[PDB]
Amino acid sequence: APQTITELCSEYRNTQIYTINDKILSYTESMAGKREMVIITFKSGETFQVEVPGSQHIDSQKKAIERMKDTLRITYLTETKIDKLCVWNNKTPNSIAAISMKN
Amino acid sequence: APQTITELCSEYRNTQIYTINDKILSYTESMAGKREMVIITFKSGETFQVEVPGSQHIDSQKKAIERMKDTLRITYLTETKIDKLCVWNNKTPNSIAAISMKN
Amino acid sequence: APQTITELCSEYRNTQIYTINDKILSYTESMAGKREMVIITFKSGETFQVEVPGSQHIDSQKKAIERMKDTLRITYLTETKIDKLCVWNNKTPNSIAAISMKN
Amino acid sequence: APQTITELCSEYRNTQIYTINDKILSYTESMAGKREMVIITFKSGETFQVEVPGSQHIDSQKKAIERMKDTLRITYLTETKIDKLCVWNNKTPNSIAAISMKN
Amino acid sequence: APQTITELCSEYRNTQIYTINDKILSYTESMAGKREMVIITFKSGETFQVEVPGSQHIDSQKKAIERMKDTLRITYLTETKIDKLCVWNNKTPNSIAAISMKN
Ligand SMILES: Nc1ccc(O[C@H]2O[C@H](CO)[C@H](O)[C@H](O)[C@H]2O)cc1
Ligand SMILES: Nc1ccc(O[C@H]2O[C@H](CO)[C@H](O)[C@H](O)[C@H]2O)cc1
Ligand SMILES: Nc1ccc(O[C@H]2O[C@H](CO)[C@H](O)[C@H](O)[C@H]2O)cc1
Ligand SMILES: Nc1ccc(O[C@H]2O[C@H](CO)[C@H](O)[C@H](O)[C@H]2O)cc1
Ligand SMILES: Nc1ccc(O[C@H]2O[C@H](CO)[C@H](O)[C@H](O)[C@H]2O)cc1
Repeated sequence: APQTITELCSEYRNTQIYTINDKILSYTESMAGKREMVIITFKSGETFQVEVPGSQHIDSQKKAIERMKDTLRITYLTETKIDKLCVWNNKTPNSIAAISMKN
Repeated sequence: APQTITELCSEYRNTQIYTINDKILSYTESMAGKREMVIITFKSGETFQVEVPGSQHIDSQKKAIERMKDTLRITYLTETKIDKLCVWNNKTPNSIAAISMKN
Repeated sequence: APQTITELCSEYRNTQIYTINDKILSYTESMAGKREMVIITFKSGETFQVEVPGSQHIDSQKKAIERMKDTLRITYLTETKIDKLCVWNNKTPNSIAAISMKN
Repeated sequence: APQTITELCSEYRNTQIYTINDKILSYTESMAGKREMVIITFKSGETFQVEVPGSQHIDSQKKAIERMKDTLRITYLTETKIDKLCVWNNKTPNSIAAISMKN
Repeated sequence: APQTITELCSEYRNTQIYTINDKILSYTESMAGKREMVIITFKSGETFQVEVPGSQHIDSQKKAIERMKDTLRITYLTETKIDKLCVWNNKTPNSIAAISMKN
């Protein structure tokens, strides 16, 4: 299995690593129909989303998707610094695939 | 996908943005039958609810409804400031569709 | 939909409001068969429970019962002050229907 | 229903109350097959477990088992003082049936 | 049932104990398809993973795998020191079977 987020990210096309090194500036969560998602922004001006579960997600990703949103909420509330985000760049906002945090 | 809560809110009928910019004043949670819900209030005098799951909700919203309630509880307990709320105004109290929080 | 704990409590047959205005003194949790419940007490001596799921409960209450127990634990662990509790008074300990907290 | 952990514990066979009055010394969690459990210890030299789910458990206990493990973890991480433990003494280490915390 | 992580670790093949006595240096979480996992690192330079659920896991481990990931996130966020890890050494990075922490 991959040993670092970069290793993991390099396994998928249409992805790139954003080296955030910062806490989340804003957290947005929606339970509106067809828009059950989370959006986060940073002081850098970058915006990212955890996508609404859909056709392109495999079954195994369902729990992971819910975990990622849990992670973003607690990271926001605790002001925990995010190191890097591996994101798909074929979506707007860019779509979160993986996250890493360094202490 | 929407980039902000304002963009997200604009996609729906009967919704509107309430700029809160304040922490929750009161949190109420009910496990009484047909009233399995959460009610939040602000010192401005505005009251909002996360609705009891009903037939208007689609399947993808079920986990989202539970998430929103989780978020309100931790937001209240931590005295975290809420920036905006996108709410359905055809319900009383106004029904929460989405929330945004900024540091 | 109800806008306060008193309003939802008043919808009921055999309930009453308890003004607590205090943090929880003790928290008890059981995973023993047929006694899967939570019991909390206050310095006043008053004792309450979140009942074991049973035939008197409608299906939509199942998830809410688990949420209420989650709330009581984090409320206890954070020493958060409870405002009021709506309880069904035909059970001992008095059975929690709803909880409210303000700060 | 029972008013206290001691009253609840007495409703069962092969159980007894351990007065701990102390925070958890160590926490051990396993996801190894057939050993999916939690083990805790105290400065007193006592060791306890939340058993691996099995035939001895009834359906209503499944979520309760998961809840107890959640409680032990958060109790350990917050250095929360445990009052009493109701344990089954026909298992080694003794098996947790209920827990109480007082502040 | 085993009384310590050492006793537990010894019941499986291809495992070994890693004495850590340190907080997690980095935490990585992925929701990418086929890579739904968590990777943790320590200042020692060691790297461990919670494997993607697969054919090597039995039913009972599914909830345990998700719990382990929950434990790693909260342990990382709280800078809690990890005492030891029981890992399967037939995977790269070494795969977490159990974890222990002492206060
Ligand atoms: N095998 C494979 C092929 C495509 C792929 O990406 C697609 O799915 C992702 C969600 O899983 C993102 O939505 C991304 O934007 C989509 O383009 C991921 C894996
Ligand atoms: N397609 C579609 C489906 C539902 C809908 O709104 C209804 O459901 C909302 C929750 O989903 C709110 O309860 C709102 O008050 C209702 O009016 C609008 C459009
Ligand atoms: N119409 C109606 C519905 C429920 C009701 O309360 C019953 O259910 C409660 C939990 O839902 C408590 O268990 C209470 O002790 C029971 O008496 C009373 C009237
Ligand atoms: N009806 C009933 C049946 C068994 C019982 O105890 C058994 O199950 C417990 C788990 O629930 C503990 O594992 C205990 O060690 C076992 O002896 C209690 C009540
Ligand atoms: N009975 C039995 C047989 C094999 C076994 O190990 C395999 O599964 C583990 C997770 O369950 C790890 O993935 C390990 O690396 C695999 O080798 C565990 C138990």
